[PDB]
Parts: sequence; C-alpha cells; structure tokens
Amino acid sequence: ITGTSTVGVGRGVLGDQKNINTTYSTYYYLQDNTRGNGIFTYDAKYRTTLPGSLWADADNQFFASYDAPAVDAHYYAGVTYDYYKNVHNRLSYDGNNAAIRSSVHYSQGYNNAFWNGSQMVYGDGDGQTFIPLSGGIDVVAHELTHAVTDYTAGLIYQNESGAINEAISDIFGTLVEFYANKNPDWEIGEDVYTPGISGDSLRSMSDPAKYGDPDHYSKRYTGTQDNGGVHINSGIINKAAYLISQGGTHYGVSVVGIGRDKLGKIFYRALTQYLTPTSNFSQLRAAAVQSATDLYGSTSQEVASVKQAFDAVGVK
Ligand SMILES: CC[C@H](C)[C@H](NC(=O)[C@H](CC(C)C)NP(=O)(O)CNC(=O)OCc1ccccc1)C(=O)O
Ligand SMILES: [Ca+2]
Ligand SMILES: [Ca+2]
Ligand SMILES: [Ca+2]
Ligand SMILES: [Ca+2]
Ligand SMILES: [Zn+2]
Repeated sequence: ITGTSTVGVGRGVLGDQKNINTTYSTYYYLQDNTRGNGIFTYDAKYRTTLPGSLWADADNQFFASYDAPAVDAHYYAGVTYDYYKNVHNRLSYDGNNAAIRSSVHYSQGYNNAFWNGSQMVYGDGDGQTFIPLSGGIDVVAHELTHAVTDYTAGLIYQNESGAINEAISDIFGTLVEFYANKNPDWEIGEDVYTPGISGDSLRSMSDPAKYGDPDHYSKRYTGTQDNGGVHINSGIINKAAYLISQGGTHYGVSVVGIGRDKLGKIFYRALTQYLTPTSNFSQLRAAAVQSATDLYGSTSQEVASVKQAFDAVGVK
C-alpha cells in the first residue's frame, strides 16, 4: 500500500522485543519499504485462503500473543534479505528485488511451513509438536531459500534433486542463523520444535543420524514417501556441507574444515551457476568442486576439502 515508512515495536514468538519496519496509512501495516520492493506480512486468520489480509495494526505496537508470529515472519524475512544482499550480492529471491510475502496463522494447529510457489506460509503448530514456526530464523530462511532455488537451479522436488533442494534450504537456513548470531547451531528448527522437550530439533546437519536421517549415500532412502525422501536424503548433503565448513572424520575419512563463509560461497555459486533442475548427488559434487575451483583455484585447500567431504558421505 501507499504510505509513509515507520518503525513499530513488538515481541516475537520467543518473547524477545524487536523493532519492525512498517507502513502508515490510517493503520500501521507490516510492510517494510526499506528492502527491495518491500517485505509484506499477511494474516491468514486460521484459514487456508492465501495470502489473506495485509497485516494491519492500530498503534504500531505488536505485543499481543496473536501478533508474535507476524513480528517474527516479518523481521526474519528482513534478516534473510540482508544475508542474501550483503553476503552474496543477491537482491531478493529473484535477484531483482521481488516483493517478499509471508502469511502467518495459516490453518489450525498446522505443524509445517512452506513456499507455495509465490509466498512463504507459516502454521502456528499444535502447541506440542511446534509453536508458531516463524519463531525459527533457520525456518524462515529455509523457506525463503526455496524461492531462491526455484528461481535459480530449479531443483525438482523429488528424489535426489529434491534432497539437494532441501539441503540447500537447510544450509542457507543455518548460514542465516549464524549471520544473525543468536544461539547459532547446525540443527534445524530447534527454536520452535517441541516446547516441552529441550535439546532436540527436526534435523541435525552435524549428525543427521541423531534424528534417523542418512549420513552416507549407502544409507539413502529409495522409497516413495516424502517425495522420495527429500527431507531424509538431505542428511547426506547436509553432512557434506557440515564437514566442508567444520571438518571432521566420518567413516574414517578426514575432512579439513574451511569455515562457514567459504561453504556459503561455494554452495551459492553451485546453486546459481551449475546446478540444474535434474541434478543428482554426483552432479552436485561436480558443481561444488567446480565452484570451489572458480573461487579458490584447482590446487586449493578449498577444492581438496570439498572432495574429501563428498568422499566421506559416499558421493562420487
Ligand atoms: C514437520 C515438517 C517437516 C520437518 C518437513 N518440513 C520442513 O522441513 C520445512 C519446515 C521446517 C524447516 C520447520 N518445510 P518445507 O518448506 O520443507 C515443506 N515443503 C513443502 O510443503 O513442499 C511441498 C509443496 C508445497 C507447495 C507448493 C509446492 C510444493 C516436511 O514437510 O516433511
Ligand atoms: Ca497494536
Ligand atoms: Ca539455534
Ligand atoms: Ca538452527
Ligand atoms: Ca524442543
Ligand atoms: Zn524445505
């Protein structure tokens, strides 16, 4: 909407206070004009019609319990935009500052979040399995990264390409979590998963097997559930990414870590210059090796470490 840029204040899902960019025209709307062509946050009102209504507030204060998921979706979309712009020189998900839209309060007791082809969508969770999912910065960045993937590599959402698609979202979700630097880790969704259980998460990149996911190609799932295991086989690639960044010895194969920043550069380049809609794991290895070669040289430690990591997870 047309109005003047303002700054509201509120509390997120975890009870933390933060400032948010809003727009004033009669009401204060969750519309951040400071980033690209805007970040817009909508109320789905417990229903499934999307996007719902652009979030409107009378006083620019967002401290109500109902406000919390909107505050976080809006704010973390901002952080994710900043990461892509500042770190990778990418302007929004399409590279041309496309408007970023999110809806919160989607459905009732909805234990998931997704990119629907056009926008991000967040359930509130059922209160036991999840609290409102926009409370997780890794979750928000995971979702926006699906949009980035769809506009770039276009990885088909099934089987190996789909598992790469998922891993890319977990990798950048995690790198954005580190970028924000609040309780960062290599786990996925820990901030919003199972409020009654401390120390768990949906997936682990450092040890995918902790939550039953494969950490070696020999353990890949080849059934039909979960689009051919896209959230399961992602563990194999997540493990490789973790090893590239942090190093370690995995099934006897030692990897020299090169750090998060280089992991991000290598995978961002692979995603945007080499991967295609049908890339499989072997092709990702080749794309990552080539990306590291472009950035650091064929004889570099970085290239050697990428090879070691894929060797460690059984991908040739
Ligand atoms: C409990 C939910 C699982 C952890 C898992 N979901 C996830 O891992 C994440 C959310 C976490 C980061 C919190 N959601 P996602 O974006 O991967 C769900 N994906 C999805 O719904 O894709 C199907 C689709 C939906 C709309 C249009 C095209 C394709 C799943 O859907 O299996
Ligand atoms: Ca208010
Ligand atoms: Ca964390
Ligand atoms: Ca995390
Ligand atoms: Ca928990
Ligand atoms: Zn996903």
